[PDB]
Amino acid sequence: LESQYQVGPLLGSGGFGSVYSGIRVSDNLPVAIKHVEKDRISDWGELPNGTRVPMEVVLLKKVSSGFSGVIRLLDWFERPDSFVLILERPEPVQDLFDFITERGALQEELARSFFWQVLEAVRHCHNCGVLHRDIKDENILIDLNRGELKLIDFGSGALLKDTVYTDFDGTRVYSPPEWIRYHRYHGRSAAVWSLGILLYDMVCGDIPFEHDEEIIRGQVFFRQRVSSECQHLIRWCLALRPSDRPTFEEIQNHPWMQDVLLPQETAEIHLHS
Ligand SMILES: CN1CCN(Cc2nc3c(oc4ccc(Br)cc43)c(=O)[nH]2)CC1
Repeated sequence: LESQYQVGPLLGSGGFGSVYSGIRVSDNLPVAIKHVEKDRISDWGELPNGTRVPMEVVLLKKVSSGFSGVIRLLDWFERPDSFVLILERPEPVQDLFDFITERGALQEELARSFFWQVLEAVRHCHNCGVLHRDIKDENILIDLNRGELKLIDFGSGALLKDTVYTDFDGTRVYSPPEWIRYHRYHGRSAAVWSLGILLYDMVCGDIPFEHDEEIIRGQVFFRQRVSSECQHLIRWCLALRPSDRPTFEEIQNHPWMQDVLLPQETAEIHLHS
């Protein structure tokens, strides 16, 4: 039971449920305690043994490793109307949405470091057979001391497959035009569209499209000064036709992506950590 955890302040809540800061009583390890309401669970899965759990738990177990770029599931509990996930908690930490709110558009060197790290975290998820489906600033945490990003929140995710998805419940303004128009997308190229909306958001300080019509037209306007190489990569990730978008390898070989900072260097220069 959760006499093993001291519950601290609420960190956030939403369609999925609520999350609290917590501390594991035995060793004082910082954790986050996420309560997932059953009736809001968009997908269920089951365990190697074969217990009926949120898909989110299946996905988190598939990606669990010593790789710090994806959040680690430490433990979980079932309750009558909810599950309770116990997750790693970096400290001090700030999500990327709040970081951008506070700091505005990010210098390119900082955006390059963060974007590279996110691409390494997403490639790990895909190599583990997991499609995240809600990559966006609020689902990325920054371990401020170490300059390391972590992808969180597999609540909209699915097992990765090579055929079409026809369901989607992640964030609409990050979803690609083929979802908006046809309600169908493939995993990797929809991931890459969202990576293009994320990199825009980092270098311009806001997302590029609010309305369905803007998504489907796909015309990108730069509202801040951004280098032509960065603009070229963003407009490549946001190719209207799915098969026109780059693969991960093509993104990480892009001229804009070269000479990325190490995370510690990133913390020292940009995060004062
Ligand atoms: C769109 N998503 C829905 C869930 N929402 C809450 C959430 N927070 C955390 C989650 O993992 C964490 C690990 C450490 C810390 Br600190 C916070 C979290 C998570 O899965 N959801 C983030 C935004």
